[PDB]
Amino acid sequence: MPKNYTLQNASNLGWLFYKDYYRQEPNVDFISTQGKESDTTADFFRKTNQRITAYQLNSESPLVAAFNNHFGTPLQLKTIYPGLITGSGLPHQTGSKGEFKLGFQFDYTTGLPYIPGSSIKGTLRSMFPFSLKDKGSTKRILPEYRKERMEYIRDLI
RNA sequence: AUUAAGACAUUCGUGAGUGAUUUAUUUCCAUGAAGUGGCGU
Repeated sequence: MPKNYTLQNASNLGWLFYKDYYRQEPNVDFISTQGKESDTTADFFRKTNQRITAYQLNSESPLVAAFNNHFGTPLQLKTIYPGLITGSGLPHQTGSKGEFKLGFQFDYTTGLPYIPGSSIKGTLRSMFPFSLKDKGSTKRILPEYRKERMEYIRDLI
C-alpha cells in the first residue's frame, strides 16, 4: 500500500496528483484567501504529497517486465541529482500553500512516471543539424545552427 | 375499309473495385529555499 507500487496494492500516481489532489474534505478550505494560506490547507497538501512520494519500484516489477517484453531490451540510464522533471507545463495550480505548482507526466494506465516517445525523439533530433525548420523567423540563426550541430554529429558518428 | 390491322424501346446489369487521416513537431523557456538577527550597553 504505502510503498512498492505493484499492481495489486497501489493508488494511480497520476490520479493522486491530478484528480484526487484537490478533493474537498471537511474543515479544509482553499477557496478563500484565508483558507489558501492556512496551516490546515498546508497540512492537507503535505499529507497528499507524502502519499505521492512514498512509492518505490522493484527491479522485478511485472509492469516493467511487461514493458521489456513488449518493447524489447531497454537502455538503462540512471538519474543524477538535480532531479528529473517531465511535463512541467501541465496546469496544476490553485494558489494554495504546500501544493505542487508545476505539472508532472504520468502514464494514464499504469500511473508510473514516464517520458513520452515524442519528448525523446525531439530531444535526440535537437542535436542534429536539420532539426530547425527553414522559416522566416529562423533564417537568421539557421546557418550557425546547422554548422555547429553538423560537427557534433560528425564526431559522434 | 382508307399502301390497312396487331406490336411498351424492351431483357439481362450492385457506383463498384484498390486506399491507415497519415507524415513532421521536446510541455518547453526565465527564475538563488532564500532574507534578517534581537536584548542583557
